Amino acid sequence: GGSMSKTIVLSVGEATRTLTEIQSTADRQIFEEKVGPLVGRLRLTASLRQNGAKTAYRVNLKLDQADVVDSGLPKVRYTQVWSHDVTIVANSTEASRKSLYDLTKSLVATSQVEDLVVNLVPLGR
Amino acid sequence: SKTIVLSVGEATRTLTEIQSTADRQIFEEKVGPLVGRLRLTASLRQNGAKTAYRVNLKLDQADVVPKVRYTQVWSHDVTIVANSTEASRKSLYDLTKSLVATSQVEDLVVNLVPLGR
Repeated sequence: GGSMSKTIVLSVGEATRTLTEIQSTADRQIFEEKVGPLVGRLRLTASLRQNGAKTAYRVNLKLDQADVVDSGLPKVRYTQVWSHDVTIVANSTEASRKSLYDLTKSLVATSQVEDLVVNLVPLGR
Repeated sequence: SKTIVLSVGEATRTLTEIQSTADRQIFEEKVGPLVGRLRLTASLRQNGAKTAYRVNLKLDQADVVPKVRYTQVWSHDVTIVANSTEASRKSLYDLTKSLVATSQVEDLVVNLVPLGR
């Protein structure tokens, strides 16, 4: 009984990738895509902690994408990472937090950021 | 005078390159009060072993009241393996774009609600 395991669903068009919570502790959450062998599953680690002064919060998200050798028993060849570090001020307005979010969503969505990550092309056109 | 343009609905936010060195650039929204203009800082470095690239992007958003009362920051640290496939880098990108776009990530940043439903 009780709640099912928590998920977050990523959409790429009609396609979806579901990441399921596998750990929730004082220090962090870990979500994994429960598809394929265990080695090399897509991982998202998340934490939310107040700073020492209790004037801000720090959100950390770490997306770990392992690459697995095609043949033989599963082994990680390499791992690539995209992590986020978000500083949210405790006396901030909702509109300011929503703006930071909206602008970051837009930034990440740009073809420029895509070309930076995929082709190492510097920003600016 | 190179730019990157961010769209939030029908609002357009144009960031203009104001500084650029060997592997670090600063873009600024050249509008509004001189103080606390939206800023994006980007850099690219190789790791010590020359086996990966590190991309950093830092969006700094000041809240101005002549005086910045506070600054909120959303930084990205991307580790790109030198001998990776294009498909793997594209996937890392596509998964991250989708992740940031989720209502869950909005609720985390705006409302401090942890991920997972």
